[PDB]
Amino acid sequence: MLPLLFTPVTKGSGGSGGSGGSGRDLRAELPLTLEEAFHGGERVVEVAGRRVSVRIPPGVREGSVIRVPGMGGQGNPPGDLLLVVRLLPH
Repeated sequence: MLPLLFTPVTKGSGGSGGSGGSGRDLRAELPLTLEEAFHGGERVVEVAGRRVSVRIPPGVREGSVIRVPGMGGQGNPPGDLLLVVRLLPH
């Protein structure tokens, strides 16, 4: 379940007087090599079949989560993005 970038979370926990589900939080584990983490360029990730490039920070490490507000939940309400950098053995 859930590819890279993309993570189909729901939001209906609560109640006021309508749909309380603005902004889907897509948390995907980002497999990132040591050279990739060192240089901090872009990494091409496949979100629901869409080829996009996400910019990774230079000197990023294992367990570092890249929070990008608005780029996550696609569609009508822009949601939060969480890419938890998982360093590949090199």
